[PDB]
Amino acid sequence: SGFRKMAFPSGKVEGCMVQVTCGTTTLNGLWLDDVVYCPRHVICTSEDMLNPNYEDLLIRKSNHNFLVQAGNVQLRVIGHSMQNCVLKLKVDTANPKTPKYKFVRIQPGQTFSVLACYNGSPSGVYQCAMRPNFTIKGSFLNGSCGSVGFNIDYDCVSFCYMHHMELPTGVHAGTDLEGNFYGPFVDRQTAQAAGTDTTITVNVLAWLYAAVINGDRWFLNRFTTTLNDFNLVAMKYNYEPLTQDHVDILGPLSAQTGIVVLDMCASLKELLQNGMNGRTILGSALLEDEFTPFDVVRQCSGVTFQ
Amino acid sequence: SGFRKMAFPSGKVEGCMVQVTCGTTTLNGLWLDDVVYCPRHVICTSEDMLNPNYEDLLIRKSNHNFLVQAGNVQLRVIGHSMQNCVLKLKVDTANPKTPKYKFVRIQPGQTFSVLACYNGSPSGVYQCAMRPNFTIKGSFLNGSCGSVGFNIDYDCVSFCYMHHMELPTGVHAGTDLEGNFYGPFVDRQTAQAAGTDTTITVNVLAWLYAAVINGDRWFLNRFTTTLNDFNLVAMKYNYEPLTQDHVDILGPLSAQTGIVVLDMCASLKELLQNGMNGRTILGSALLEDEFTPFDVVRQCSGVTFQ
Repeated sequence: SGFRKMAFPSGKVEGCMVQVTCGTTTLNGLWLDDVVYCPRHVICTSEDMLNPNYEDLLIRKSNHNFLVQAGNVQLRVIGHSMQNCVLKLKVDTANPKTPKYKFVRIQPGQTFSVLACYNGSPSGVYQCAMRPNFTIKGSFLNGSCGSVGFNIDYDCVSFCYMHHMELPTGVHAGTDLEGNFYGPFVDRQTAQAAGTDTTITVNVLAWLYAAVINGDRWFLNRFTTTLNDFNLVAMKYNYEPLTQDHVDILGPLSAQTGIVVLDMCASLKELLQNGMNGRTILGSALLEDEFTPFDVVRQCSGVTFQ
Repeated sequence: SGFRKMAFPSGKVEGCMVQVTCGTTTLNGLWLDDVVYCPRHVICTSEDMLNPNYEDLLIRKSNHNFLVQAGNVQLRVIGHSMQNCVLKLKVDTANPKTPKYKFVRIQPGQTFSVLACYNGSPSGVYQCAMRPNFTIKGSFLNGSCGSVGFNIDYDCVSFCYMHHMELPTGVHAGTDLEGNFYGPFVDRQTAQAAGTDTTITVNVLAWLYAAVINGDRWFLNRFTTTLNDFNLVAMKYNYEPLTQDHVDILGPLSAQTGIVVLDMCASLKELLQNGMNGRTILGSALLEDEFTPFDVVRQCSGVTFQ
């Protein structure tokens, strides 16, 4: 019993993190087999980041300008290439600690764990969510670029995110491991508008189910609602519209707790309209939206990995 | 920038977790050199846990009743012994993945990371704090006993906690790795009163400093206070009394932000007396007390390990 914002065991990913240095810029890279992945702005200086011609900047470099550090191992660089916004450095040694992995482009509202790294050394591990506006609300100090987000399914690591940028608003943007940014952001130091961020409604509902499972009882009322009627209250408070697909996502949690999904929607409607009156739900005074329904089922069942 | 409840990289500890089976009970053990550490109630059945004579139960066992599983490695057990509330199983093979480690008895208000495990397989990683009443508010489903809490200082793992028990109130109790319980709890299935839990005042203040560092501005007022006058408001709201030692703990954070510690105390006094008016502080609508001042300095400086 009890419910925590729990991140994946980062051991599999710790063994892949390296240090990539190009000229006078040092960030993190990811070492999978004989390829190192890292943000392409490692080739930029501070002045370059305002309007960088990444192609032109890359011709000025050859393989021997990239110094890759895995602890104290020297990786020789035998080839380099740009794929969208990431660099792929061919190294002559396959990583002996490479786990089975996938590259996955995640959808908004999904969650993943972040291994914050600096100079190739792991610092901390925390969970976050891909906000509906494709940003993430993490902790990324100077030198954290190249840190990766991931999920684990038993023995396989699913890499979904690599950090690139701190927006001038304080939120964080990055790419998948094919180099494509999530959202409209570009690896350039300019004004970048982040769209309106809505609350992930299906995640809040799943977190309400985890509270009922763990004894938080007080917010279930005697009301019910319809999909279109709850969706009316949704846009009022900038919540994501609930679809039938979201209802079926919550199917298993509805089965165990015996509370119909639309009845849980009525409890959410009353929480949005009436506030929380100073009470808490799983140690929280807000409505939490960083738990996917798959996250709730995992913690409430003891699913492990390896 | 940004501030997260961040746990240590659990790779060093993942390589020490094993599965310990005695009769029909299966929990987790910790494999350091040629010794496996695990809770002593692995030798109990469900009926035994109400009034177990652990000594008498241990004579009925010999070395070949303990089946230790590290992934698919079979560890032979060549000796067993009780130290307080933990079992020490001598195995004939030293763990090749043993990091440098210490056993540490932590003080209340300190924080550590928890690697939740089931049947010897890591499930998740999260940070928590030793509450002033020596409980912890974690997530421990059935089969999580033996999971350990730890801190990392560069290359050395400081083991401080191993989980033993879920109280009938839903909170969690356990021991240090010498087998001594934190608090008055006993590995027995009975009514166990948990004392009044106060809020860790020095941790809330340090979390207020991290908010100022990261732009949360609104709660700093034009008031100041004294130690005894703030301590008056402390016991009203069940906060820990602040001592001069706590003030000096916050010294470095007072130096960087330029806000005197007692001025931050005045801001806390106004937050306790006036509520929060519906605003947030680092994405939180309550006053967070699970961040030690050493935790704040780490995240705000980029301290890494290995």
